Amino acid sequence: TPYPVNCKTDRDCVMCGLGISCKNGYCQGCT
Repeated sequence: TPYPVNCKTDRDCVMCGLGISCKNGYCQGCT
C-alpha cells in the first residue's frame, strides 16, 4: 500500500505512463 508515489505535478510523473496527473505532492495514478 504505502508506495511513496510522488510528484511536484503531472510532468513529475509523466514517466509513469502518459501524463499521470498529479496531486500536490502525490502521483496517485502511476499504478
